[PDB]
Amino acid sequence: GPLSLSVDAFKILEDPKWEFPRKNLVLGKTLGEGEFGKVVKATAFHLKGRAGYTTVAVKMLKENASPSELRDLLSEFNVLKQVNHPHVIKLYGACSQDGPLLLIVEYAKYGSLRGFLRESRKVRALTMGDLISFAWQISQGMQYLAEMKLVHRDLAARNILVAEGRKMKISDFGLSRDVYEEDSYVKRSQGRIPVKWMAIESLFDHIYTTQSDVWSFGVLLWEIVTLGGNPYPGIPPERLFNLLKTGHRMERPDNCSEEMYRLMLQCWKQEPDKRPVFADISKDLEKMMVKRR
Amino acid sequence: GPLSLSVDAFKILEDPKWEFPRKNLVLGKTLGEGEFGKVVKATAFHLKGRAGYTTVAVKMLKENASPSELRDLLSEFNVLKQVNHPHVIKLYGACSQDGPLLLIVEYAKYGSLRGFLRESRKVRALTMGDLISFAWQISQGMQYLAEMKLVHRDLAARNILVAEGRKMKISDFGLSRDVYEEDSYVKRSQGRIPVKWMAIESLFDHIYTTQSDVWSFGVLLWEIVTLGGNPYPGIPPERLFNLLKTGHRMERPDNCSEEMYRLMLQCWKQEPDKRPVFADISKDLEKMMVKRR
Ligand SMILES: Nc1ncnc2c1ncn2[C@@H]1O[C@H](CO)[C@@H](O)[C@H]1O
Ligand SMILES: Nc1ncnc2c1ncn2[C@@H]1O[C@H](CO)[C@@H](O)[C@H]1O
Repeated sequence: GPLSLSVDAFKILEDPKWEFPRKNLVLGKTLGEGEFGKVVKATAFHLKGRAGYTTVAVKMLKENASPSELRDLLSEFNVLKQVNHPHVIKLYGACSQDGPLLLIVEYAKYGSLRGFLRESRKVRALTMGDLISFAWQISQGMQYLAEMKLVHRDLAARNILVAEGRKMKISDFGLSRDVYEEDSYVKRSQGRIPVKWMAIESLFDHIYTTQSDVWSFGVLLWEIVTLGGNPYPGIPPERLFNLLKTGHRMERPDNCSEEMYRLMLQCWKQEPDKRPVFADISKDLEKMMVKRR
Repeated sequence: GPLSLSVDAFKILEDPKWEFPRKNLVLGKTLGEGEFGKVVKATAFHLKGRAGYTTVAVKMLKENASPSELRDLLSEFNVLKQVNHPHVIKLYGACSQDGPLLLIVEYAKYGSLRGFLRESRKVRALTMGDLISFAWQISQGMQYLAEMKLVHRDLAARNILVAEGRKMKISDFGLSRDVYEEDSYVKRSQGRIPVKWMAIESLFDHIYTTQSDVWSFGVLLWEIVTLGGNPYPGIPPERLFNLLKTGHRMERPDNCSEEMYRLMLQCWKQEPDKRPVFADISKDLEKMMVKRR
């Protein structure tokens, strides 16, 4: 089927640009379980011309992996090899021969944005300026992907990494799709994306575009302002069908300006063409930044 | 889409036979995460005519549930309401109004078969007679499902429960499908079943029938004889495409008779029509049982 064709090609085709000697990689502790497997911390000897050891993260499958998870790991490789942006996590290499498939990616010293924020306090002291900075960085990375006609489909604070210098890195591309041809991606079966982050047309009609990524960015903006809060708090996920279709949205959270909340609401308009594009969002966030000084 | 139609019907249609008052249910500790959500231990007051409290298990979604997981919870309800067999876990009720969707099911005091076996020793002392008994009980439950034209699709020791009296209960029906019409179920997208338990035609061609459940039962038979061992040990899941197609199978494990291993191999024939049916499997297991006395 499609996956056996992909697996075989991946193993057969050995892009020297990407293949890395397993004997030069040492795996350490588990950093998490992501969308399709586990991520561990690792170190890589003489990676990409760099002398000595480089600390990296490695994405791999678990023993009980399903075909869906394997597909997602290959999808993530296929996308990450094509993109390069200061706010998108970097692919360094892969191991595809003589052992389990491993992706070698940039290590983000602070982990996920949601973890980073939940460990902080609003005044780790983070100001509203810091939060707006985080959001803007993410919007920049998404402008780039959107220009590349890539839809991420799972934008959420758990899928943003926080690197050296508190720099945002969009990550977890296993579910991301190319929409160059048709400007949308449609999935006939049910999504494997949490209900509370999907745009209304994704949830009901299974349609994904850069405008549904904008809806998810609105939910991410709410996670940022609440320092890692849980969206639609106390609302069971299955109630989101009725809640969204009858025009309800999350309320303005505590320490959130009127301007920032209006931006979330515009991201959550029912009609996708009425939502901002990422270029608009970055502009809104820049303006809030300079107004605050 | 299909899921919003299902959700709405489930909430709207209130089969009095199944609906249970939330105020009569008390939830306790988490027993696990299953295929689509979490299972907790609970107690239910005046359940199904029974005086007083009854200990039960409750299946529910997590806050981050995807549409796939919600679909699977509804699928499980739809199937469990139709089946009744001493080796299939029982549905007692559901809560579908004024709060999160909850399925109320029979509590199995010993948990999963895989956990039960890994806590045991071969001589908890379990004899080969006990192990064969477990396998037979499971085969009986699968004969019944197969006669009902239901394919389970995720038969594995983690999805068998061990009740009072060490009685097997097949469980986790979220992925199970009706094949009354066509005698197969085909899934166009990738499966969410661990690669190491799927039949070769399920893995490559996405075809599921009662004969692919027979293949998975062979892997379950291997888990039983190894007291909870991990299938294809040390073999990455993505290598199973090449391994199975070139005709390789698991080796005979340590404390396993020649007859029992031949039964596993017959379950794993490449051609589904050459595998035994569950009625044959039960007969093989009964004969091994009486031969041992
Ligand atoms: N590249 C990475 N660098 C650091 N931690 C990571 C990386 N990718 C994933 N993680 C961690 O693994 C978890 C699962 O995605 C994340 O929440 C984060 O904690
Ligand atoms: N009906 C049940 N009774 C008892 N434990 C259960 C039940 N369903 C699931 N579990 C537990 O939850 C885990 C997840 O399925 C199982 O491994 C088992 O430990």
